[PDB]
Amino acid sequence: HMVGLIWAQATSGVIGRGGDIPWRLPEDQAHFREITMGHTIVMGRRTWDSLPAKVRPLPGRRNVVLSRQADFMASGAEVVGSLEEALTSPETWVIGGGQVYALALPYATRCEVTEVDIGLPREAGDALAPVLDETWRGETGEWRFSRSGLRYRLYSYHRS
Ligand SMILES: NC(=O)C1=CN([C@@H]2O[C@H](COP(=O)(O)OP(=O)(O)OC[C@H]3O[C@@H](n4cnc5c(N)ncnc54)[C@H](OP(=O)(O)O)[C@@H]3O)[C@@H](O)[C@H]2O)C=CC1
Repeated sequence: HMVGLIWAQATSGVIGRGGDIPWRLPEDQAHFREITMGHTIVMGRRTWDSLPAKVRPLPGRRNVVLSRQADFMASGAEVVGSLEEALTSPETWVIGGGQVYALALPYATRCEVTEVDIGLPREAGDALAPVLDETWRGETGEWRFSRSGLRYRLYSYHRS
């Protein structure tokens, strides 16, 4: 069972605020599909709730939602009460949010990280990216320009 994490962060490490992602990067959707299509995607229940009803579940992937709530209904997803329960297919991508990235990092051998060149200083209640330690290796891709007006770039990090 391989596990990867995929996220986008501002240079501050902020990934979420007010139940949403505080930028848009339409051009990076193809990369997100490329990585995740045909695989299991795992997300925390706050990330599931952040997806509009019309976009969820994400098509072409097995959607799994992590919650402690016995009852919890996430229609079009399988709800599980632990991360280890999700991790049963050959390839699983954790697609957010902050709590779940922190839970899943020990299990991961890939992180696909888009860095957005925005000064987005941290504020109370923000969701933050996990911190990568020295075990991680990988390169910094070249800058790309979004029509949203922001530069962004892709880190493909991996470890054994
Ligand atoms: N790339 C990006 O920039 C991304 C940003 N985001 C953003 O991240 C934010 C959401 O992140 P965050 O608030 O950290 O929430 P999460 O999406 O990580 O969801 C947290 C919920 O997951 C469940 N959960 C957490 N830990 C466990 C556990 N150990 N066992 C079982 N269930 C667990 C809980 O559900 P419950 O309360 O039901 O028990 C918890 O409340 C939003 O702003 C979202 O837009 C999301 C995805 C990508």
